[PDB]
Amino acid sequence: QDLSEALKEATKEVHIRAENSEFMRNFQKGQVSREGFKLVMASLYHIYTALEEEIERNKQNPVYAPLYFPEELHRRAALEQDMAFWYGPHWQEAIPYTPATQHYVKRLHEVGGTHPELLVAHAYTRYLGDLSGGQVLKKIAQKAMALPSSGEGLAFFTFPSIDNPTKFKQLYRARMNTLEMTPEVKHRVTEEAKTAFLLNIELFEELQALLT
Ligand code: HEM
Repeated sequence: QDLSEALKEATKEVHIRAENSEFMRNFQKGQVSREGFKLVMASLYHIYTALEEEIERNKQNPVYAPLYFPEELHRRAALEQDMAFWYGPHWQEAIPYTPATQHYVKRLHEVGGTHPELLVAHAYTRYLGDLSGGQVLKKIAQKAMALPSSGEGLAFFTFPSIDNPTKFKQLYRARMNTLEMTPEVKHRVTEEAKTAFLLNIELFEELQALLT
């Protein structure tokens, strides 16, 4: 069984749970506000910054190298533009760094620095979602908050270096399936992917509480 398929099957359950968190449920209904949107995007800024810092650290490591697509996938630059859009010229000192976000970042660094063979679980969880359902969330946000089709404020959800997300996704999956795999690695990667989903749900639960 290919890793790409093992991951999808192993996280399809927790994915349903994540979609139904209070925050994401409200979001889907289009009840997402500027204050709430800012909290999640600021948090993603920190998360992707940590994720990509670890990706760079392990770019030449075989347990991750085949998935090294900075130009097409990396989000930090886009999130920096979004931060300037939502928080202003001095966003760096204005954006929040919540406990749940810190917790996520902590695990990302543990994985990247100590268990790099599991980094793929975290890139899969975030990037493949962005390339698929993330496009749906993008439309919802635009409609809800009157964001321009030109893209301002939603750079995170825009991949200008990729013609077709569905095509790249298939490529990314194929490359994921070239990683040297053993029962040991496959089992732990799928487990870490479930943990990654949980970290996201915990972030969403925290943000909703901060909002209510
Ligand atoms: C309520 C918000 C969400 C919606 C509406 C949503 C919806 C979707 C949709 C429509 C797909 C494509 C289904 C398919 O190809 O069969 C997808 C895939 C995916 N989503 Fe989400 N999603 C949401 C939340 C999340 C969250 C919170 C994560 C974890 C950070 C996530 C990660 C993924 C991943 C990793 C995939 C790719 C699965 C695969 O093809 O292997 N999604 N999502």
